[PDB]
Amino acid sequence: VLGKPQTDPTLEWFLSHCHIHKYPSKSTLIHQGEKAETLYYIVKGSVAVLIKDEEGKEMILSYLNQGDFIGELGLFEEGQERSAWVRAKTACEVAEISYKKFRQLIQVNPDILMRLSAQMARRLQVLIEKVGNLAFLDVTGRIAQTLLNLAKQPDAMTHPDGMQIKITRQEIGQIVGCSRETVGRILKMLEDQNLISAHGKTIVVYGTR
Repeated sequence: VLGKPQTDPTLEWFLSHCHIHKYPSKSTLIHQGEKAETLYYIVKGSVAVLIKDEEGKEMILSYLNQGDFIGELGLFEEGQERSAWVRAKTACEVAEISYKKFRQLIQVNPDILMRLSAQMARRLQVLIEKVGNLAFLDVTGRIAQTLLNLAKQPDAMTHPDGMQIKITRQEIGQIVGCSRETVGRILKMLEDQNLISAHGKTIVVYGTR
């Protein structure tokens, strides 16, 4: 989405108390059914917002970047059984502490909780908007629109060929509100010299849809 600072002063007052580190992608941080406990500030990288369906199916609906706030839907409600919220899409490092340490630094610095609740609230608006589109949203070309939307994310790295987006067919399946099946089949056809240069575990779009 861009336009978002990683070195936010309010974070720095959190970071003096927090452990900054994480993993080169792969590690789901709120999505399993595991004690959240610790709050995560994206100080580096880019992740993908995913909630569980009525059947419990993981589905991507939005993206987070360096400057966004993770851990909210683990500690605010005190779920402590990490339903879903976020998945490490690309190499990300996050600011980590138990929510007690956090609530202390919001009681001494009142702004921190407002930073958390504001940035997260905006995400609540985007998903409330997605749950009445994705429920009907057809796959034809709408996958390509999503793939162009990814070209505004820091997880997409530019090459002399196209935008090297570090995703997979599940992700795009869920953002378009389809399955891994419909979107998977089509992305296979695209890398079969039809449309854009898919690679299964990567997508390369040329910008031209």
